Amino acid sequence: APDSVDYRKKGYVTPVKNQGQCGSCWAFSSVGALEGQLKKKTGKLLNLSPQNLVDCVSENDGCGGGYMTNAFQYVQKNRGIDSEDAYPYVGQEESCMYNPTGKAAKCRGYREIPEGNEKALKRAVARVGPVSVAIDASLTSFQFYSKGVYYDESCNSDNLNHAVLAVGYGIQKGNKHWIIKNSWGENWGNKGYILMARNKNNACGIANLASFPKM
Ligand SMILES: *C(#N)N1[C][C][C]([N]C(=O)[C]([C][C]([C])[C])[N]C(=O)O[C]C2=[C][C]=[C][C]=[C]2)[C]1
Repeated sequence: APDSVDYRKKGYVTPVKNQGQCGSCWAFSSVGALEGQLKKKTGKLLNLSPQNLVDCVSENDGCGGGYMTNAFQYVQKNRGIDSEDAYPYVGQEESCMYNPTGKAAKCRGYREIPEGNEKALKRAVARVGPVSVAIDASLTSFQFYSKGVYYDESCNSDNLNHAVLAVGYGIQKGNKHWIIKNSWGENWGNKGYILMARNKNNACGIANLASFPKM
């Protein structure tokens, strides 16, 4: 496992999206993980449809919340997920309108990273690619994050409330971190991204609910 990995330098990541007010972070976190695998496998980078998950994965609660796991299982059993292009994001739950012609990627199920193991999350990010993770993003400091490695000791690893994508990891001036792609738009944090503390005893529980799609 390399000291630092950034899948943005390998074209595994599409642009930062904006989930709006809809609590569909789990949808963007899943799509992001899929996009990474789609590029790694087929060689092409495509924008997948989070709206498709929000509307079709009835195992989740749409704009209310959901799990990346059900998201992945759905894509699998449904035999595909549409492209963002064929299934535009609207920001609110609507009736499932999946269209097989607009099918952009498939999935053979998912894998889960050992609960709370950042070292295992690290190796997974290097071996597989961008991974879907759940964090505690309920803090004022998290919302007004601008630069540097994020570390708020009020974060609670037992308080997971947001799903994001780990496109890599590394170190900035000795401070180990996780390169995290958010879905609050380009104006949030550092152009939609935030460097979250790595190896600081599972800060914000970034490894308590980590998973990635098999493809
Ligand atoms: C995003 N956006 N946010 C909005 C709500 C918050 N909650 C969830 O999505 C969590 C999982 C995260 C911690 C990653 N899970 C959830 O609330 O699912 C509700 C559910 C799903 C399926 C059956 C019963 C309940 C993430």
